Amino acid sequence: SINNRLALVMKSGKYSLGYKTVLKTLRSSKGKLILISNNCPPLRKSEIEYYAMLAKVGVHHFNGNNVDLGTACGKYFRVSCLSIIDPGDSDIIKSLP
RNA sequence: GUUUAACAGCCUGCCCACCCUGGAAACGACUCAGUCGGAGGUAGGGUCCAGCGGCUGGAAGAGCACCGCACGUCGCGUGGU
Ligand SMILES: [K+]
Ligand SMILES: [Mg+2]
Repeated sequence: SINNRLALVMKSGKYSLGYKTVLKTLRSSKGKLILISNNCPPLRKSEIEYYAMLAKVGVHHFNGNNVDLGTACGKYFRVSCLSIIDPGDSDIIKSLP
């Protein structure tokens, strides 16, 4: 399940939550996978997709809104998008492709 | 009774709004009340907006108060604080 893998990444991996940090990781090429929620504004989603295409980074469309993504990440706030800098014990980067 | 107009310049910069750095749970900030924050808070530094705000020019030469000299019939006279 995507949620279980995300929880495993949260408890054992490196990540950044938020649009600005996601763009920073994409610019720095440190991010390896970008997750975008349905709630994400269309323009922001398009910009993130363009950045990921430029950086050759996979993009996954989370099956939920920002509230659901934040809940899956274990946080009490909304998460519009997140970047997986390093999956510790998970294999999302390997399973998704 | 012990005053300072329009207008010109400089300064200031309410409550908001906005920008840059950064990335937050042991959640924090915060109002009389609320509310705000990974759609980026707290924090640090800035931009802008109001003013019937400040200083200067206008403008002390004016106005007001007080104290005097003089013509003493007609100087709307003359001086000081
Ligand atoms: K006027
Ligand atoms: Mg005088």
